Amino acid sequence: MTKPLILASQSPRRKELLDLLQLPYSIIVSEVEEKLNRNFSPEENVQWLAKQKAKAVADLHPHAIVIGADTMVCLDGECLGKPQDQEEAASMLRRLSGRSHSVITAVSIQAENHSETFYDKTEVAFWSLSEEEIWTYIETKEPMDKAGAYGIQGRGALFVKKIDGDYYSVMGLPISKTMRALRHF
Amino acid sequence: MTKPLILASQSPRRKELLDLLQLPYSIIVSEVEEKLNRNFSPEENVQWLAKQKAKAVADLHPHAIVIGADTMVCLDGECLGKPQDQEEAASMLRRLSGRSHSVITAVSIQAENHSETFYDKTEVAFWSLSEEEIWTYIETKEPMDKAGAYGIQGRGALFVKKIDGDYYSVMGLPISKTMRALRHF
Ligand SMILES: O=c1ccn([C@H]2C[C@H](O)[C@@H](COP(=O)(O)OP(=O)(O)OP(=O)(O)O)O2)c(=O)[nH]1
Ligand SMILES: O=c1ccn([C@H]2C[C@H](O)[C@@H](COP(=O)(O)OP(=O)(O)OP(=O)(O)O)O2)c(=O)[nH]1
Ligand SMILES: O=c1ccn([C@H]2C[C@H](O)[C@@H](COP(=O)(O)OP(=O)(O)OP(=O)(O)O)O2)c(=O)[nH]1
Ligand SMILES: O=c1ccn([C@H]2C[C@H](O)[C@@H](COP(=O)(O)OP(=O)(O)OP(=O)(O)O)O2)c(=O)[nH]1
Ligand code: NA
Repeated sequence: MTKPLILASQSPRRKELLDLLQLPYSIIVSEVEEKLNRNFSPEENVQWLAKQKAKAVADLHPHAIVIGADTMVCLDGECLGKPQDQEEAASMLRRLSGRSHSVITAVSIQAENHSETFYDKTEVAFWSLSEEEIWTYIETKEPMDKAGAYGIQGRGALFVKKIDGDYYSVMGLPISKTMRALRHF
Repeated sequence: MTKPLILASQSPRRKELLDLLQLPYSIIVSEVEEKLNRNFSPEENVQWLAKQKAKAVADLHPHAIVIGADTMVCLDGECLGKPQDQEEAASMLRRLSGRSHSVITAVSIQAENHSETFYDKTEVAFWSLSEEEIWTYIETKEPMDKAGAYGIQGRGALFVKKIDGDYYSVMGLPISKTMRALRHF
């Protein structure tokens, strides 16, 4: 009951989840360079990014706790970001089809006397998909807003065959863990 | 648990306190430059140093959980370091004397899937300290390697009227806060 909570994120999904906690908080973001260094692992980066996002806002609210977060879709070491065009979206899906990939979401929490950052990994298995299925879904323009060219919610759910890990993390924020780190505040 | 635990400290006090966890671990020799930037605050720099010690060892042993810590004796936003082996210890002992000062200790825990830094702050109040008392405390090398020119342990124990925080943090390691944090590693 001493410090205000801030969610450094404009992702509706991250908002939907954090409300679960039932904790009054504001939404405040400050753009930061999403530069990703090649000679660095995805886990390193996803963690570095979520760190940057939270700090840029925490530097503006020293006496606040700020939650940064970031998700990556990776398979075979490579990680697919958001599609630049409806066509790269189709390519990304063609790659995820009928197999598994990793979804890495890193969460960073900053305060002046305490800081915590960690990542959560989940394996996602896709049914084999078809052009019709791929383009129809692309129509919705959903894949266009996410990394990996797909959301696990909505029409995307039909591609996921199963996961091993945390559903909410694949959505952008692992609430169970996030809620548990906050308890140290 | 699947990661080995490592203490990146040369400190015999941090070792005795860590043993209280009855958890197997090993001790590694860290080499880092205690160069602290004057632009930053005490609470910041200390966290930063703990964070550097740990990161140095985690860098070599990426599969492990690394603990690093650092303690400071600050009086009025001014912090007293280690005497270059002169009247340094004596003079500052005349500063603390008959008043309170802050002992700030920061603990950093590194791992490739989770990192955590925080700091404990304890208020220390002394009785008025005399000349005969300080120097007699000096001979025994004791007040010349522990920042502040005193050790709450040993002879310095007599200089202390009371503390307000965690005695173990003053020794250099808030073991109770450290353990809790580890339940999440
Ligand atoms: O191409 C971009 C554009 C923005 N951002 C970052 C900057 C800022 O930290 C945040 C703003 O929200 P945005 O919707 O752009 O990104 P997100 O990753 O979808 O969600 P979040 O709000 O958590 O960043 O995203 C990037 O990393 N890359
Ligand atoms: O352009 C850069 C600079 C640094 N890094 C990474 C590697 C470097 O080792 C780390 C710096 O520390 P980080 O920001 O990961 O965490 P921190 O130690 O908690 O930050 P601070 O130095 O603000 O305490 O960030 C990058 O990816 N890109
Ligand atoms: O002027 C200096 C130079 C170095 N150091 C630090 C960083 C260096 O790595 C370490 C070497 O001695 P030691 O490790 O014994 O220091 P400590 O402060 O007792 O604890 P730790 O072992 O956790 O570093 O001390 C200082 O505190 N002051
Ligand atoms: O060389 C130094 C000396 C001290 N500090 C302290 C003060 C600072 O507030 C804190 C956190 O690091 P910083 O403020 O540099 O943030 P960053 O630029 O995000 O760090 P990084 O370069 O690791 O990404 O560590 C440094 O960072 N760098
Ligand atoms: Na924690």
